[PDB]
Amino acid sequence: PSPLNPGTNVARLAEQAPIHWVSVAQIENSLAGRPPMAVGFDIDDTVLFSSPGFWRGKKTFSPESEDYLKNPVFWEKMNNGWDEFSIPKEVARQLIDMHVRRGDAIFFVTGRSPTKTETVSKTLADNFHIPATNMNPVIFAGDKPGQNTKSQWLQDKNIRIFYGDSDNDITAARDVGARGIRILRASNSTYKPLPQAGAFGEEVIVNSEY
Amino acid sequence: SPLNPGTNVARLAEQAPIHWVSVAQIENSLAGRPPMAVGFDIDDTVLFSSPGFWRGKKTFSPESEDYLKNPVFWEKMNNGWDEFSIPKEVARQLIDMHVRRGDAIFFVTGRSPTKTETVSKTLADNFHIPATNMNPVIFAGDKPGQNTKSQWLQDKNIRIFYGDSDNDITAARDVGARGIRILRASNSTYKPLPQAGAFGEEVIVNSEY
Amino acid sequence: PSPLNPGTNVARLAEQAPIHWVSVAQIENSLAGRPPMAVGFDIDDTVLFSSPGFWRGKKTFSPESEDYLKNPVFWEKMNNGWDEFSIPKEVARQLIDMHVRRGDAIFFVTGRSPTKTETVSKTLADNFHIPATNMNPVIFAGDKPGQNTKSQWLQDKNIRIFYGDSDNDITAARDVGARGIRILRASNSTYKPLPQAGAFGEEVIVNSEY
Amino acid sequence: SPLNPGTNVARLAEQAPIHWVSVAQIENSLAGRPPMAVGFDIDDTVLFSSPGFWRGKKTFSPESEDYLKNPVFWEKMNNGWDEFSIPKEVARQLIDMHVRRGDAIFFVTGRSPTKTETVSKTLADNFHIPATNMNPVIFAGDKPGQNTKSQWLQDKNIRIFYGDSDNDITAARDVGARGIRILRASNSTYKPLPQAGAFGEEVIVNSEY
Ligand SMILES: Nc1ncnc2c1ncn2[C@@H]1O[C@@H](CO)[C@H](O)[C@@H]1O
Ligand SMILES: Nc1ncnc2c1ncn2[C@@H]1O[C@@H](CO)[C@H](O)[C@@H]1O
Ligand SMILES: Nc1ncnc2c1ncn2[C@@H]1O[C@@H](CO)[C@H](O)[C@@H]1O
Ligand SMILES: Nc1ncnc2c1ncn2[C@@H]1O[C@@H](CO)[C@H](O)[C@@H]1O
Ligand SMILES: [Mg+2]
Ligand SMILES: [Mg+2]
Ligand SMILES: [Mg+2]
Ligand SMILES: [Mg+2]
Repeated sequence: PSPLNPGTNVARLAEQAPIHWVSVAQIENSLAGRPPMAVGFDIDDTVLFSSPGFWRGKKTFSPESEDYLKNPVFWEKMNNGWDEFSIPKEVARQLIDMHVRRGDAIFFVTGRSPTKTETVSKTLADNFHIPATNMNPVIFAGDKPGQNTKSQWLQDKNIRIFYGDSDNDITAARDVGARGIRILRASNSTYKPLPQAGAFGEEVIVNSEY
Repeated sequence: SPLNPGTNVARLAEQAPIHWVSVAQIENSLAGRPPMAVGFDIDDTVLFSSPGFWRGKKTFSPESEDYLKNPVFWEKMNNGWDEFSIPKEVARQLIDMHVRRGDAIFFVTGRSPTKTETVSKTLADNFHIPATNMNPVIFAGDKPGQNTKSQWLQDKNIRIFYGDSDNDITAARDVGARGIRILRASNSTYKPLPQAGAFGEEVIVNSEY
Repeated sequence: PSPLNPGTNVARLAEQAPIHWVSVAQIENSLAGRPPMAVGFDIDDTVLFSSPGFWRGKKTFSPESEDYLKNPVFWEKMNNGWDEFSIPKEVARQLIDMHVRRGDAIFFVTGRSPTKTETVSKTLADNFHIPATNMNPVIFAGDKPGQNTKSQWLQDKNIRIFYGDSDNDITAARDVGARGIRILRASNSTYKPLPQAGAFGEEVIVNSEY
Repeated sequence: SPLNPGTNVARLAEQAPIHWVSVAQIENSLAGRPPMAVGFDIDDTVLFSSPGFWRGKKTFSPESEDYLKNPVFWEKMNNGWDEFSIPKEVARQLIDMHVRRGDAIFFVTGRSPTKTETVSKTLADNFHIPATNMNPVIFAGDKPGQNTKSQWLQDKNIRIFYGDSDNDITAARDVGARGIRILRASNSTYKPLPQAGAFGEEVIVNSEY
């Protein structure tokens, strides 16, 4: 593929996709005067670059397949310490700080498989300096027996804004009437392909890959 | 920081004056050249290793950068924490191309030497480096005020050296090798990011991942 | 099966099994003048009453079978923190203190299934106050791929005394010409039936059930 | 502490003057008697619960027994740490026998009350106590110079009370109930062990497990 010297032109150089880009400050401004409310965040590639653990999981539990994601031992390790090697995202630092400034209730809603113990809530509160009153234990959402879905949890907790990188984060928000705001998945994530951020006409946060 | 800073089309089209290259263009520039020794930095060149460096910082020096001079950290980093390091696609392509050429592959890292190391095995395994092309990782260390890599480039007759940092490129310059820059990922915990192209060197496109 | 009122007689009351009972002091006296040597301990029901974790494992993973002992999640949990609920044995405190007095090297050799990480070595060193120079990482012995057997390890480490509660601990010692010394398995252990301590003519430590 | 203390056959045959009984004997003594309320202590009576207490001591007060007055400990102990508690065989036999009689089964524990508790669920589950025979655990607490259980035994009209500690037996004595002692296991972390039989009460044989 690729010609050796493909070149370019200035129309291509300056070309922008029609996406509603926003900054943290602009989101904050859009909420000016609104009292404390509930908001939520996806975890993986939204607030934590957790590919280090998923990568190690792939290699360890299914080097020749994709079954690690349904492997209960993987989930034990991933939810009880491998996030010490996850890299918090600066965009999430700024968003979480902004929502703490607002006095908002902060929820983390994940599609990770649940384990009876998890240290992810502690990692999140500690790394993002989340006070107790704003912090809530991580919600493991899904379809399994005993679970409620992501959208059901958004309704139950009256979450008004949901931040995430995956198309299903945005559509979960859409489905319940919440404001879904997209964060860019880092290009060195092992979760591929990358989503088409902005493809629902949703806001996308600038520079949110790191 | 304005709330609404805006932009303009001069800024949108603006290019820094960088000699961008692709792996294919590098390979083309070597057509007909017989096998040679080539070298690679490790951290943010072939591995996204910030997971272990970040863990190390929190564990060994949460308030300082002392961890980087700490042998207890280096033992961890060099004997298993690279299981969390993520191979870069650019390095897969470069190493495949140079192996296909019959080149000798060397790794010259600023990491400090330890009593044992499993990094050489991690690299040969993950990048599918044939035993004949593979060489044990060279742990050159890092001392303020000196390029600790230059001598090793001389020792191994390395003709092209790939790296993300300024000292990788200037080590190449020092010995008259061809220094080629890889972009450090923006989610690296080694900040600030270097200015790729700062010495007029070639910089590989799309090399952050 | 028993009569409602079985009664007894004084021959039965005074009856003793022909067992070579020893105390920690007697063992120490038997080694007097001998320079530092390697000694080894089994873990379960020898130095730790670990039935709490094994019991939780059985209820959790196989209420109606022994499959929990092959369950990889059980072993992850049992070897990486469930021994916080294991009760150190007083006999092992006294034995380990005695071997540290002698300057002996101390080894723990276990047939627990191996996991990539384990916190058992730390729990043992911490609870039994074992100095660094005497302590050695727990050896997971068995016949899984890559492993060597208990007896092979006693030979490799030149272990001269091996303490344990199970028949296989004593015969491992006998097979390599080491001195195998029996600890009583507590009657509330979930590992049943209880072994016949003394069935090989070996020394059995008094009061060693706790 | 002689190296070689020795023994003699008077010592070998010596018996403490204890009214030992079996579950079968207790059952026989109740034959034909209508359903009644009976009660059990929990700790070292029906559950070997030292795993949670030992974990608590280490977590909350490694130097003292201050953790026993710590409501943060009680929350942990009463809402999941009994997953590590080992049901006693004597209690299986006694509870089965009393359920078979149609008796009401109460648990009166010295543990402190908490906001929530899953101990009742653990007991009904482990001992297969039918819903009709089960009653929610009574958390009587423990205060110096008080028998906190006596009034509960009277309140619930408990006619036989099983327990390992002196307060279990004297609580029965206080209200005219039949107090029956179970042996505390020698590997309990609650020491010293009680003198079973110290009030002339029945003591169940082989009841340490
Ligand atoms: N966090 C994750 N969640 C779901 N799938 C993942 C994750 N990380 C990696 N994978 C998947 O495994 C790989 C299989 O191609 C895909 O790239 C996909 O990313
Ligand atoms: N934050 C950091 N600072 C310095 N070096 C780091 C950092 N993270 C990873 N490294 C790696 O450790 C150093 C060893 O010299 C190399 O510079 C390499 O980039
Ligand atoms: N309850 C139990 N049943 C069977 N084995 C046990 C139990 N508790 C400890 N073990 C033993 O401990 C481990 C160490 O050999 C082995 O799996 C062995 O089974
Ligand atoms: N190891 C223990 N130490 C003290 N109390 C315990 C223990 N295990 C259970 N308990 C219960 O908790 C105490 C609360 O008063 C009672 O003494 C009761 O026995
Ligand atoms: Mg995500
Ligand atoms: Mg580098
Ligand atoms: Mg054993
Ligand atoms: Mg009790």
